[PDB]
Amino acid sequence: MVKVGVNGFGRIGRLVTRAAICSGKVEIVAINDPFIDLNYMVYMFQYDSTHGKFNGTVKAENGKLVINGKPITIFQERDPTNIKWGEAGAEYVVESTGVFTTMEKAGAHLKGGAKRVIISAPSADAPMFVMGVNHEKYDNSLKIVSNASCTTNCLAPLAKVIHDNFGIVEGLMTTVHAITATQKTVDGPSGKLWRDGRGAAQNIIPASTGAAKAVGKVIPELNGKLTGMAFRVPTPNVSVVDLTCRLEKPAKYDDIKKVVKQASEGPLKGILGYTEDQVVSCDFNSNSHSSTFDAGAGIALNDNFVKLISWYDNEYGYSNRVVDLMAYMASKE
Amino acid sequence: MVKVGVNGFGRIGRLVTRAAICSGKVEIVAINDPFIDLNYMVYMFQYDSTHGKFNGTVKAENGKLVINGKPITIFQERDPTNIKWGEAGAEYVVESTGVFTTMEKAGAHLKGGAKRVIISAPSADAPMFVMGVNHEKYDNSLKIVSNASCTTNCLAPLAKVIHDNFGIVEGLMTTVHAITATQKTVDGPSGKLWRDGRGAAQNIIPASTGAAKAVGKVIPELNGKLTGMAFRVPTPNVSVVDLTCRLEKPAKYDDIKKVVKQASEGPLKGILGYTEDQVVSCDFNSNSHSSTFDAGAGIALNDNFVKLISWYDNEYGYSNRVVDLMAYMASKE
Amino acid sequence: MVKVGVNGFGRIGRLVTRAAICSGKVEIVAINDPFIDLNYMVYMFQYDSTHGKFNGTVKAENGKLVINGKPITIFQERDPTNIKWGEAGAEYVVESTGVFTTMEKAGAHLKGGAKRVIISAPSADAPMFVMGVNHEKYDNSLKIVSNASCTTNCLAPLAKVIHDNFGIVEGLMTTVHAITATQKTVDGPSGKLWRDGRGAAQNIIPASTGAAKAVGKVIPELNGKLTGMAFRVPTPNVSVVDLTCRLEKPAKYDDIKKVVKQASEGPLKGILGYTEDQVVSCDFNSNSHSSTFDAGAGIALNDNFVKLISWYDNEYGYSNRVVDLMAYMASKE
Amino acid sequence: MVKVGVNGFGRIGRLVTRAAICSGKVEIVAINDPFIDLNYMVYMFQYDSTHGKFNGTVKAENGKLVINGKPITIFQERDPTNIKWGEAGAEYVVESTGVFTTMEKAGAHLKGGAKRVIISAPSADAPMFVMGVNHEKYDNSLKIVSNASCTTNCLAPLAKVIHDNFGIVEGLMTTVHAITATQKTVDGPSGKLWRDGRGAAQNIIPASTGAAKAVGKVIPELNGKLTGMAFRVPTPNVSVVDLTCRLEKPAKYDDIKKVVKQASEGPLKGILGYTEDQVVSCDFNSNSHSSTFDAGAGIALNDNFVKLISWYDNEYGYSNRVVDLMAYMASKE
Ligand SMILES: NC(=O)c1ccc[n+]([C@@H]2O[C@H](COP(=O)([O-])OP(=O)(O)OC[C@H]3O[C@@H](n4cnc5c(N)ncnc54)[C@H](O)[C@@H]3O)[C@@H](O)[C@H]2O)c1
Ligand SMILES: NC(=O)c1ccc[n+]([C@@H]2O[C@H](COP(=O)([O-])OP(=O)(O)OC[C@H]3O[C@@H](n4cnc5c(N)ncnc54)[C@H](O)[C@@H]3O)[C@@H](O)[C@H]2O)c1
Ligand SMILES: NC(=O)c1ccc[n+]([C@@H]2O[C@H](COP(=O)([O-])OP(=O)(O)OC[C@H]3O[C@@H](n4cnc5c(N)ncnc54)[C@H](O)[C@@H]3O)[C@@H](O)[C@H]2O)c1
Ligand SMILES: NC(=O)c1ccc[n+]([C@@H]2O[C@H](COP(=O)([O-])OP(=O)(O)OC[C@H]3O[C@@H](n4cnc5c(N)ncnc54)[C@H](O)[C@@H]3O)[C@@H](O)[C@H]2O)c1
Repeated sequence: MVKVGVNGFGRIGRLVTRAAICSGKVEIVAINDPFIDLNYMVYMFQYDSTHGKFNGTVKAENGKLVINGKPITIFQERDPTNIKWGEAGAEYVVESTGVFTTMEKAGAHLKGGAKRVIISAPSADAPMFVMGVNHEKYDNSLKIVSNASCTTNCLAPLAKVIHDNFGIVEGLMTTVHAITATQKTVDGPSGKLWRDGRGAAQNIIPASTGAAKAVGKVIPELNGKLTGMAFRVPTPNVSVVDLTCRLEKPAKYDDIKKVVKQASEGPLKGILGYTEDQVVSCDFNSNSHSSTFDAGAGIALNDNFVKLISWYDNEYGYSNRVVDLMAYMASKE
Repeated sequence: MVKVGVNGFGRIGRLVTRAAICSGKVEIVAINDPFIDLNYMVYMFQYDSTHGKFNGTVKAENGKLVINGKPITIFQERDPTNIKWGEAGAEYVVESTGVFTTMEKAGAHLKGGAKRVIISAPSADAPMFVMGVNHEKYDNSLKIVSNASCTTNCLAPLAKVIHDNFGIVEGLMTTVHAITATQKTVDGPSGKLWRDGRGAAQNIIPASTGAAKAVGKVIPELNGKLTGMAFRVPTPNVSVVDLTCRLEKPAKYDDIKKVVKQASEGPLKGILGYTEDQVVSCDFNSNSHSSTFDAGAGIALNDNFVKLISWYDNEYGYSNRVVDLMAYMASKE
Repeated sequence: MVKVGVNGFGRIGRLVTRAAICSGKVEIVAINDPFIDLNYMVYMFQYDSTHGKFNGTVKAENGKLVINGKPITIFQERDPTNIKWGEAGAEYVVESTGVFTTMEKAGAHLKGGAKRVIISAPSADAPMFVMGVNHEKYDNSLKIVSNASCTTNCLAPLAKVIHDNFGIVEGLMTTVHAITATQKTVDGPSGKLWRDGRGAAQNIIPASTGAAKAVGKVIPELNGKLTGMAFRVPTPNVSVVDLTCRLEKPAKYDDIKKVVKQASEGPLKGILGYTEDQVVSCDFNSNSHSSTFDAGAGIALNDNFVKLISWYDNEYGYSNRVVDLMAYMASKE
Repeated sequence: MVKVGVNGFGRIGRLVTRAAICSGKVEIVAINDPFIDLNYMVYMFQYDSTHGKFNGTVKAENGKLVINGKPITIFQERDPTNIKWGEAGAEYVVESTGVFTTMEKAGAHLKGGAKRVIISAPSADAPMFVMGVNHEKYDNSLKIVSNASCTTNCLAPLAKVIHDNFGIVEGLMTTVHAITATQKTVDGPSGKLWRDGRGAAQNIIPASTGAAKAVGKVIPELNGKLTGMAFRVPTPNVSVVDLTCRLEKPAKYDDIKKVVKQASEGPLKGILGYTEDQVVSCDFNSNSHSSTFDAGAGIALNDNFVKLISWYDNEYGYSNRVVDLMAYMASKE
């Protein structure tokens, strides 16, 4: 059971902890967040507006955060170099602050005795992995890796299946995406991204994303064949992917449904989901899949030009794939 | 100006009333709504959560709705065949109830001596017109007419410019659409449309729309080449079109911007807009355009495959177009 | 194990069904709702935007809704006298349609062979009971009863503790309350409650409520000493009571906290809760208490004039009280 | 017109600017905000999610922000001691950052040449003024003043009228308050105000407020007779006070209505409003009154115990009062 420290006890940091506890695939032994002290951590982890009260016990005791009788070391460092992950026993580190996405910044945890670091975001230079799509290309020389973005984890498993069976000539993706922490309650300053500063609950907000091009990194055959953009809308969680693509081989929509469902029951089970029910976004709150294909929502213009819809819990789905990737990395040591 | 009766004093009926008064192109003289009495019509027309309090006077005076000194006859009839449009002097009738959208049902208004009917919705069998696209196909023999859907009025002006300049081989459309009256505040019964019954402000809700199909009706050359679907999101008003289309002729994104903005400054002024600002949805509330191209939000994959974004105030833009079509129909008499 | 039919498979009817199964205190055998056919009930019972996917199996089998392997008879009657509650073995009927709240109208269920009716709302003439306050005044001569309102089940337990210990001279209550099914997604017609027609997700909407007055009926010593009003605010669920009362005997706040906490762990356990944590409304979603005293949110002016705050899940708290009352009435036959 | 410099170009800062231009009572000549450069200021002033687009011109030219052709000097300083207000002609400074609310901190603008400072918020030690209530107590020796909070500006005009006619023995106040910039879009860190950290659009959030107590500063006869608390709710703007008070002299609700209405038509014109319509909060967006009595929402228990209800646009009503106070101060020089 690989021991894990979390840097950044935010949405992703706390839900990784819930998924680590829930699945037992990894063990959280240390947490670091300079803006959330140990008593505050008890509160932030126990109560959750989106995913509900934690089902379990959580207390502060002898300076450690004790969750289900298991004590966790709490640090309060702003500079990742000064965290002593080694003496806390943390071998792997989840880099879920949002501000250390480069190998040089993420490498700071290796000074502290961490063995490897998993950035919970896309990186400019760290190798990116998507469970079920290219994770087997991880090898032990990579001490710093990225689990990509939540959108790419929705789009790449779907894209994998469509391209393997039919061939994607080209594709454009829109993601209608839930609100996140970088947004603003009311019109306010947002530096380089003026749209993101506008009132979160008031607006549909266009945003730029590299998540679709990133699919070309996890699936090299799709390099230069996909891009896309995003709309942020006033919901607290759960997001949807809309992939308009042009297929090489003609495929009836029922054929797309059969290979996607088949893949959801086989090698991609737990990653790629399939449904034909009249779902809406709240039906995926706390759903641990990366991607759930929505058979009824999509629509074909003809056998070579289709629009495919897939849901994802950007918070809890992505957190479960951070856990899965660390479990798999542990298994290749 | 032609004298108009309004059947259904809902979102569209009251905003069509506002658009007439504001523009002065047509004159409301009569209104029918069996679920809203005269005093309640003073309240619902005066106050508006989305567009604000009406700027002007509105009162109940001796059985008439008096707006800025002008009296409007009020009817309370469930069956359109019993509305006495002639007596009130109403020559055209805007059918905006949502429940009389076929030729046979909307024709009931001619028994009451109205001369023409304009259905504020798509119709299965009435001729469909869109200002700036095919409205010069209207002729005086058509007594029952559809102004199509808000989404069709957004997409068809943009498609027209693109198809005229580069050729649309095929296109798939998504509209992120604000909430409407057919939705529910909490999970509740929704007849044949299960997703529509789910809590409106809690969910992204996939939905069908034939708006993209209906462009093939106002632009016959694109018949069979466009379809799409919708996402209902939790905002009060303003919607956005997301069109992914294949072009015949290679088009750089700068060339698309230029022909669209050229269209907006010329023959499609007031109908198709153009902006390069970092807009969000609220910036189009109470905007009277049919469609506003967002130059920074869209994205090209290559010279023949692009995604184009266009905003539309689904309430007030559409209502202005109903007015415009009636003024145009009037000028043809 | 009393057998129960549900009239009205809405918010309350489906959470009463859920609470019945989850608690085991009563057995649902019959459900009637002319607007939800059998396949639609599978869908509406299984997916819930507010409370999540039902944790168990639900399917349609041989004309029966089969929940956790137990089949339930489905009726589709609009007139209650045509429901054959007797043949389906329903002994008690939960009247949760919102449109049969008086004794003459709710008595229609006795024609079909039901032996008692529990109206899931206030009633003009049927006797009202609140669990933990006055439920022991129920006796076997009463075949039509009302379980009052959600707000009354929150207010009455707190008001009982405060009054039994310090005497309430007079009190005024505001409840800040979540969206309910009678509200509209956008400004639309609302019969005689005009403010209720305005866009639910955009507005704070003042509203009348007889809940505070009704406490005088379940606590007769408080007759004519309490009234109040409501604000409907854009949340899907969970409401809060804000009670401002004059006391007879001087009471410092910490003494009010002490006796309320003591009540919450004694005879009002499971009905009246108590907390000192920094809670907000989502921390009570799917909470089964009638009323949770919020220690840190209240405030006193002096020892005789205080502002008391209590949270309640207006959907799930109330539905459990319906189930609890029917188990109590069954035990007394 | 006194020349005014604005420190903090946020909700209040920008809307004070709008109000100043719309009313012509003071002139804006300088703005300081180190987190919004010139070109971004053009965008943030031009577009407003809550209040609509600026009706007028705004552009950047020669390093100045030019609004309706008049040039405004732009500083980018984090320490108010370094702002050269005097050189830019700014004689009064609106301190609207939220981080310099004491006299020792707000006095920092005096070293730059400003003559007086108006803190846009409550202050621990600066004299507070509420227009229409105690503004005549201002005199020219006062160089650092406070315009109190939005809520105090709503409560004090009403309290004044009620107290001058009937005598307030004691009162308790709840404000149902819209979201502000200090809150979070999702559950995040919030110092020692833990509840303020929870998802703003997801929750009813109880919060402390000094507003009712502050009424005792602007109306000394009521010192120590008022307190209360707050509920933050998911609306972008407009708030409501709920004052529960005991009266000394008996007052039937009609008498309360009558004196509030005559105050709103006389001395408190433009500050205290009166309405009997079925209003909801959106009906007060961009309303410039401090406080609008809602006659139909309130309720009396008896002739000495009553609950009074008053709306306020916390953004624009407060902003207009900052302009009114500065104009009144300028008339006194
Ligand atoms: N849907 C999502 O929320 C989502 C999904 C996928 C990926 N991500 C990404 O994961 C990362 C975390 O995202 P999040 O949503 O949890 O944001 P968040 O704001 O909720 O959490 C960020 C945390 O970083 C903490 N932190 C710890 N050390 C810090 C330090 N030295 N400096 C600054 N902050 C420090 C902060 O206190 C804060 O709690 C981001 O890169 C994000 O883009 C987010
Ligand atoms: N809201 C939009 O964005 C939009 C845009 C374009 C087109 N439309 C279409 O316009 C039509 C009306 O839409 P809406 O949003 O205004 O719905 P709405 O519910 O707001 O208005 C419907 C009105 O019709 C009244 N009504 C019901 N039955 C009636 C009857 N027999 N006779 C007369 N009046 C009756 C209702 O009381 C109500 O006031 C629909 O077909 C809609 O699809 C809507
Ligand atoms: N939602 C709450 O928080 C809450 C709390 C306490 C009490 N109540 C009361 O419970 C009752 C139901 O409330 P709700 O929120 O579930 O409303 P709802 O609209 O969600 O459900 C009402 C159900 O009744 C069905 N129905 C309508 N007419 C019917 C008829 N003749 N016969 C059988 N079924 C019919 C409807 O299809 C609908 O499903 C109301 O009186 C309400 O005041 C509601
Ligand atoms: N928002 C309301 O409803 C309301 C109403 C009445 C009073 N107030 C009070 O007015 C003040 C402004 O609050 P707000 O939320 O509307 O504004 P805000 O949070 O939207 O912006 C405040 C501005 O201060 C800027 N700023 C300028 N100089 C600064 C400096 N040295 N350091 C830090 N920031 C600087 C920041 O960029 C920011 O834009 C607060 O004290 C508030 O309590 C607010």
